[PDB]
Amino acid sequence: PPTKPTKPGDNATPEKLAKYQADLAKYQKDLADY
Repeated sequence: PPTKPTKPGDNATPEKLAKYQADLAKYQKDLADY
């Protein structure tokens, strides 16, 4: 099972949240593959 993003997705800068969104995007992809 894909590793769930440990990065802050609640309280973080918009830029850093975007990075979280990119990771979460990867997670969704790998999750779908799972």
